[PDB]
Amino acid sequence: PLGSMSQSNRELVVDFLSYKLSQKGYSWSQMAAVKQALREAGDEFELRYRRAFSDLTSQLHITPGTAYQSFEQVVNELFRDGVNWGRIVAFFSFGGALCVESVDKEMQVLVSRIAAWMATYLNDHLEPWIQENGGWDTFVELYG
Amino acid sequence: GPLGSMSQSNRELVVDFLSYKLSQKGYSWSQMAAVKQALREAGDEFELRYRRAFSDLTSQLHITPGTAYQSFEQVVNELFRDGVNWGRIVAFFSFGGALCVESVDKEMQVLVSRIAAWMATYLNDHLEPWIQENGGWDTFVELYG
Ligand SMILES: O=C(Nc1nc2ccccc2s1)c1cccc2c1CN(c1nc(C(=O)O)c(CCCOc3ccc(-n4ncc5cncnc54)cc3)s1)CC2
Ligand SMILES: O=C(Nc1nc2ccccc2s1)c1cccc2c1CN(c1nc(C(=O)O)c(CCCOc3ccc(-n4ncc5cncnc54)cc3)s1)CC2
Repeated sequence: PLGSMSQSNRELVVDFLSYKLSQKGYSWSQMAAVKQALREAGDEFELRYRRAFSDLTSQLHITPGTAYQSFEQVVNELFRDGVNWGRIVAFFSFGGALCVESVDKEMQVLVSRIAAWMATYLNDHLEPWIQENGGWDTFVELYG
Repeated sequence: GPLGSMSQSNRELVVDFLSYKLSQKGYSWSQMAAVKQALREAGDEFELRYRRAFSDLTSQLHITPGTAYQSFEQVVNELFRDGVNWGRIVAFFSFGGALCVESVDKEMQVLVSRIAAWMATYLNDHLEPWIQENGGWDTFVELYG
């Protein structure tokens, strides 16, 4: 495709510059700052806290037959006692784990399905809370 | 804002987060996944051990809000005056990174977007032909990854 080099060079430059900015405590953009805080929070969640909780991947046991309804019910369990930032981090980590598991099990088509599930769940179930509780900028202040 | 206004941002978070988690397990959301990581690591190594040996290109550019691509190109050409190799391309990226940091330091944050565009332009005009004849970025990854 004619515009394929534009997209990949942009991607490369922005990634490198965003990385160098972050190393000095700066951000390419406010969205870059949220992405970075969420990446790091996911890492911290996985390193220290995932172990404490019921394994959501065991509750979903994802297969090529799994639809959003099943994902939603399992994620509803995560937020059964309410939403907070930590549980939102767990939600992202869960989606990440599902994608890795899928590729591991040679079900790569599920990665696109899972991404679509996450966006829909964010939209339908989490955006009201995120907005009511100070938005992603507040997450960055707390978890960055 | 009205419900629905956060959709695009939240979608970006999903794509970024999943790409990150996949990359940690050696999988690639994007085709550029290996290249990005290799370039990050190379930039770090250049800055830690090799930058010190060379003429400071940020001093040669002394970037201001009035700086235009021409001045940037003149300074980067100095880097490649004696030819292109991968190490000097890493130095080019490191130089762009340092310019962005300096711009933010000096409250000229507007230059960051400008620098990114300059780097794309320089890459396209001067380096991309060399990169393609020297095995492409895939070859960079095997050499510097
Ligand atoms: O999570 C669950 N199950 C998972 N199964 C998998 C499987 C695969 C992958 C992921 C998961 S998650 C689960 C399942 C069923 C029910 C419930 C859960 C999770 N609940 C949780 N409550 C809380 C809570 O504080 O109230 C959770 C958050 C724990 C704390 O976190 C973090 C803490 C700190 C950070 N930080 N970083 C950077 C940083 C900087 N400063 C300060 N804190 C920081 C990040 C995460 S989480 C309760 C309900
Ligand atoms: O660079 C210059 N000036 C800078 N000023 C700033 C200011 C701010 C920020 C950045 C810079 S850079 C400069 C200025 C004027 C003229 C010239 C230069 C730079 N020249 C250079 N020649 C060479 C060369 O080997 O031939 C350069 C590369 C040096 C070595 O590298 C690396 C070496 C190793 C790695 N690696 N990692 C990981 C890794 C894994 N495997 C193998 N190598 C690896 C990365 C970079 S670089 C010569 C001309």
